Amino acid sequence: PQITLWKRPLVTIKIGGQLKEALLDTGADDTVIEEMSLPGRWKPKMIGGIGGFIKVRQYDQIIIEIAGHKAIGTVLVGPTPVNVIGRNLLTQIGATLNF
Amino acid sequence: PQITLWKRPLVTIKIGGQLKEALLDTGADDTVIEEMSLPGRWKPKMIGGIGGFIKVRQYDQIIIEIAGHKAIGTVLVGPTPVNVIGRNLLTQIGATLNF
Ligand SMILES: CC(C)CN(C[C@@H](O)[C@H](Cc1ccccc1)NC(=O)O[C@H]1CCOC1)S(=O)(=O)c1ccc(N)cc1
Repeated sequence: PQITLWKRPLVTIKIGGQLKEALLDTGADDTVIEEMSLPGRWKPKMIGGIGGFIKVRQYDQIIIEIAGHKAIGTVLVGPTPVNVIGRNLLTQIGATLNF
Repeated sequence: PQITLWKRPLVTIKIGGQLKEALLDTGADDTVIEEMSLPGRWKPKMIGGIGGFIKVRQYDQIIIEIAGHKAIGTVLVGPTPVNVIGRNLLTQIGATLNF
């Protein structure tokens, strides 16, 4: 698809069997998902943005279906107010910015 | 151009004759730039990011060149870890996300 930016670029994702809405975010290095459980070992990480830093749990080798495309990579889970799909997974679905 | 997302989508912008670097950020509703004086009057705005809310100075109808493309619109000035070009100006330069 070609997604216009008049509105937030929101897509349906599927992660750990759960359907969620997430923002396609070229400004985010890594994918960050609102608090949930994910299988596997995790390690703590700090990520910073507007308003400062939050501590998240970093899970590797996580599969997410993004708008019907399967991608695999690191998924951070923490007290983010929005689900964001970051560049680490955007690349895997072949997403680009065009102007 | 077409911008892939393997690296941060950082571009040069020009605002009041000064060159700055900024992040093309589809996850950002608004455009926020680090402290600088802009002409004219400003008004208060609160914006929320990953770590909570910050207060910014909102200036309207500001002329800005983004990666060679002219935009005229709202620029928020305040403590951000990186200059971000948000959807309000991404739409003016004709940017779309594609996959
Ligand atoms: C601020 C940029 C540089 C960094 N973030 C991405 C941005 O797209 C961020 C995403 C977001 C949207 C809504 C609520 C909360 C977060 N938008 C954002 O702050 O919108 C503000 C700025 C102007 O308009 C409103 S991030 O969320 O901090 C982040 C950092 C690291 C990782 N790994 C993932 C995400």
